[PDB]
Amino acid sequence: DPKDFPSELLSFLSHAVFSNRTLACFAIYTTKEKAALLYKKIMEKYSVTFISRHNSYNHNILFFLTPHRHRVSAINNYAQKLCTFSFLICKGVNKEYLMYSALTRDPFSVIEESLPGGLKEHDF
Amino acid sequence: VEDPKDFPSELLSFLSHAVFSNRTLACFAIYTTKEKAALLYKKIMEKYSVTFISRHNSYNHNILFFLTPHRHRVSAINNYAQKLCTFSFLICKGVNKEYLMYSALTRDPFSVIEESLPGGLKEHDFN
Repeated sequence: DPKDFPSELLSFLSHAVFSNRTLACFAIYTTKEKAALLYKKIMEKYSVTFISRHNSYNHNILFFLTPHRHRVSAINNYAQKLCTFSFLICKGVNKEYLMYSALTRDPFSVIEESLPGGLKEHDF
Repeated sequence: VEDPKDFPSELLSFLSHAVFSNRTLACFAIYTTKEKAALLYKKIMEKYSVTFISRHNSYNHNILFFLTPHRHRVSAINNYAQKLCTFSFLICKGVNKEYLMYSALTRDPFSVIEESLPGGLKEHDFN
């Protein structure tokens, strides 16, 4: 199992998962089956402004923007505990538009998302 | 409504209700939500190297039915399944009457959603 996000995405993320800094943009790296489940569950739980699910290195990345702010560890506590089997990396996204954009391009691709083409820069 | 407390009434006579027994079996069923069942279909298939697995509609939830190549205690299968995900209900019992249980799971009010062999199980596959 991966221990972190793919290397080409790291610079877009916050790496202190127990930070007290609240954010609205998060990513989750997990298996494709866990991601497919969580796509729906996270969308409902947090009434997300946007969520997308992507292919990444034989697994999946979820990218989402919530309307209200949360700590990374609160999002993780919800997501990680739904299904604890296998891996799940949950980090805040600092560079929101660049992260999503990279996730739509080789070596990544969009599987499904809640708004075709994603959000614009000013939405973040 | 409350989550199911047991398998549907149609199926109870085919199951072992002695879930703590030391007896080992090679046919099991799980009653859980459709979302959990879809994930467990793959995870049980892999974990127990199943010889057969099927997922069925049951009263707006799902039942998994599976055969294993080697025997296991029901408590071992339950422990594995319960610990995968925590949300919503999950009931795991051994199956005494293998073909009768599967057959019933393919007919009103039950139906096959997916299964691991096309065309499923037949009566003379067992004796």
